[PDB]
Amino acid sequence: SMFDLTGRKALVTGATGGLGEAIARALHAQGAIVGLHGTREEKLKELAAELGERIFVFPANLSDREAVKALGQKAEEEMGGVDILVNNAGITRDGLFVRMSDEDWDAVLTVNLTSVFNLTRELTHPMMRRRNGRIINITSIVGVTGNPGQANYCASKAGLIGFSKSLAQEIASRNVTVNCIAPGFIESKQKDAIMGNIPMKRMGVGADIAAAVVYLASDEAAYVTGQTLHVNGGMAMI
Amino acid sequence: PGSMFDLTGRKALVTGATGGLGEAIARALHAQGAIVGLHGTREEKLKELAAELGERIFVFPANLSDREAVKALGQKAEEEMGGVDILVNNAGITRDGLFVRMSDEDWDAVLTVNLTSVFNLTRELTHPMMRRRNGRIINITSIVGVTGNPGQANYCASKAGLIGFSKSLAQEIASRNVTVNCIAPGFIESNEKQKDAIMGNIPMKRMGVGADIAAAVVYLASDEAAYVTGQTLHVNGGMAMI
Amino acid sequence: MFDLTGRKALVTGATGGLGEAIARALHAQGAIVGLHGTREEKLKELAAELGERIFVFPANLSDREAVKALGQKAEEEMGGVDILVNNAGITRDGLFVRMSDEDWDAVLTVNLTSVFNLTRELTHPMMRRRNGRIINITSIVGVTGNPGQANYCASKAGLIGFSKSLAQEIASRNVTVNCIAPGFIEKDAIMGNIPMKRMGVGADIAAAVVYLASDEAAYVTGQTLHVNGGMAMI
Amino acid sequence: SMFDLTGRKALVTGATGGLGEAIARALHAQGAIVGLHGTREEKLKELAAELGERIFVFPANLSDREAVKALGQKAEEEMGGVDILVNNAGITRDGLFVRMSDEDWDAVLTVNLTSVFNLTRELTHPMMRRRNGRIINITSIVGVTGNPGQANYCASKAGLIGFSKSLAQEIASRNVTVNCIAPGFIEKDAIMGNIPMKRMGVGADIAAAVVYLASDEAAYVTGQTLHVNGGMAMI
Repeated sequence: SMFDLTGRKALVTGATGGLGEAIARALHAQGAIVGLHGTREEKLKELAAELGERIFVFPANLSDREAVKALGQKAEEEMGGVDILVNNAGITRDGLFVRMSDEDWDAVLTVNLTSVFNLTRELTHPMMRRRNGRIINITSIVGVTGNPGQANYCASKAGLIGFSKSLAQEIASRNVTVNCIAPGFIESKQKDAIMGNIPMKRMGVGADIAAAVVYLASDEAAYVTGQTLHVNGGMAMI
Repeated sequence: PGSMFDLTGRKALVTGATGGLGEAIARALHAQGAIVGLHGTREEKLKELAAELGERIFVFPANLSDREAVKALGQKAEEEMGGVDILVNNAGITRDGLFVRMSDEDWDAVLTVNLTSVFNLTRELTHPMMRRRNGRIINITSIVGVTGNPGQANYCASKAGLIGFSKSLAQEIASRNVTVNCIAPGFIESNEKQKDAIMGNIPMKRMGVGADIAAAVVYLASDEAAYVTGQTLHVNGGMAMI
Repeated sequence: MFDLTGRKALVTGATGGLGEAIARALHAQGAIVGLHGTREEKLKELAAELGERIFVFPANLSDREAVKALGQKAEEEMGGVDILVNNAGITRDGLFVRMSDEDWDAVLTVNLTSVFNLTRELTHPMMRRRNGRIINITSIVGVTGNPGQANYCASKAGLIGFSKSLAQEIASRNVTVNCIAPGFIEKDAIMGNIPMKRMGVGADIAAAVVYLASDEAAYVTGQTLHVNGGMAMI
Repeated sequence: SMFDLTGRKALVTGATGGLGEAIARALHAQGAIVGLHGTREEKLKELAAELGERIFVFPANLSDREAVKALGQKAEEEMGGVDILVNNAGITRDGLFVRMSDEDWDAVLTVNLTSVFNLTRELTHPMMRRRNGRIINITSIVGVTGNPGQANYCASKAGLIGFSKSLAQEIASRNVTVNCIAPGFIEKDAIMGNIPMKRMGVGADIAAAVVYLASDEAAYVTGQTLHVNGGMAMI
């Protein structure tokens, strides 16, 4: 069958979150062996139990650089080699830029970009040694449009794309692709305002993003690298 | 049915289905359980591909230069397949050469087939799709529509226009659960100085194959891609990164 | 800086809001400006006003032979066009499902094919002079898409694709080709999507044309300059 | 005259480097009062000497967070309000991603993005108060294209653009614009082969783009990325 991920090992960060969970479900549904990263092992273990077999659980605080490294090493070790890394864990520290503290900036950049750097660095050379890999970075519509109140988040998510393109160029000839998915507004006055800019006039759901992950993760998407797949109900058209 | 990216019973029309990409697209769509309308110009080669795949296939010869034939194509496909769910606008032509040497005919031919024939074919099938509250319009553009490419002023205009067309249309028909998206192939296997030089620009250091494009078509055609519209999916070995 | 003294500029749609503002800025920067339009009276008016360094070139841009005659006329009479501003554009707005062949055809013909032809008239001369500026006024909508404008969007998106291709061809000849994408130029529905919360004026686009036309933008080619109050951010 | 910057106060970071010098010279030629930032005072005083009038000199280590903040406060103070901030100073720590140290990554992200965030934060509220401002960020072609050996640099430069867009959205109604210039290759045959113009950019190519975005005439331009690259990438 097509887009079959049977036997592929996938690590999904922020897997307890709505998107992470959906992504983890789709990969699992496609035969993947899925490592669920989160901060709280209890919640991860529940997801693990609800999904069933072919699941690993890997708690780690992604703001802790040594724990990010240990996470990559542990997932790589216990899964017997990670083939698919889904960098999905992200944080926001929303707020107007002029009120934006160093910590709100630093926290978002550290988790959303630097932790991704480090986790990816743990797994990239292993994937190239195996001459097969998928790095799939969950960015946001907002990394390409901008969004007020999100100078930090936008910088990190845009940075994540730039990071991805560079890495893509570097490791492409070794059969590791690196791509981004840019969710629009996903179910997780204000709503109507956002909805007004969505041609489809519905929120996204985790499964919208999860299917794009499976697509990118698949053997069939081996010729796709350095790309940003916009899954956003037409909210921004690239 | 209900499995991931399943297209069982979905009716797809593929233009330029005898070509490299078109054939791969038709095969992948067919493999995914789709009923496939094979468009081409050489009715023979069409019937021959129809025979290889066997069942769930229609053959639809048409000259896409001929605006009335394009209109007939869409109507015939809409009728005989019992409604088209998936339109893959894949057929395209080139009339390459420097702009300073580029005749009115070279320009007109490329724009009419690559853009206008797409507008017309799409116009035939769009409302039917909207009435069905389900459709996929998948337009095969080119990396070159986004990058530019010397010797292809006409082709680049047509392929860039195709994208702008798709974005406008995606916006109009999104509330009707008809998506419209483009796939931008990079250089797809279809002298050693030329190939060497193109490959030097492809991070992956290999040519694409039809199946690379076909799989992107299956993805966008899928129910799972219901929240994707107005987008351009670059399948190019990293040759341009958007 | 950004001096265009003695540069010959041909501005299509020069009688309209943008075209007029463009012509004015170019003239203000020392350019000799060829004013294209269909309204001969409005052309004479602007010419009489700007005074010196003006040529007037009426042409129906739907008429292909007339487009070529325009390019030839401006090249011959201006003594070599240095700057072509393709600004003239039409809409035939309407939902795609009701969109006639003629509404599509007319928009693509004028917005894309007439640009193709005018540009072809002037390209080899510019290249022969190893100096030129082709500046194409596209639209935000060519990048974003817009409902009601499947034709216009296609033409303006296509205008950009054309420009990139041409830019790569002729860059070594010191002829640059660039697009400017105005946002909304003189509905609170529209301004709701514009961070700046005001409309663009012709002078906003005119200044962008002067920048791209300038010797100082000699290293800028194949690009799209978005002048849209933040309405879309590329 | 058009694109006049007379009486505009500009702060240019990395003003002693290739681009920075060219930018500061173009701003000065257009009548701007230019604050020259750099790491070494000797270099800065040299540039200031030759430019003569309407110059300030602000040395600062941009990798030092408190120096960055002090820089912004000092410039805003001594210049009587900064109208134009040109974030131009950036560093590289190039190398294979598999060999990329935390230090190589951190250093580039801190200088190229975080120091920009802090410098910009120092000057944004003032500009917004005045209802006038230009934040002009020097990114790189490579922030849009990617480039091997620069995972860190490309992340920083792409992130710079995303930052700029978000900020542009936030402060646009206060008529403070924020834009990026993406220089291509500024003054090997492999590189040149991908440049349609078949020449390197010079500092002036970038400075002129800075003058344009800084101008009142570019008041309707925000959240944008102006690519100045001889056609090397066409967006």
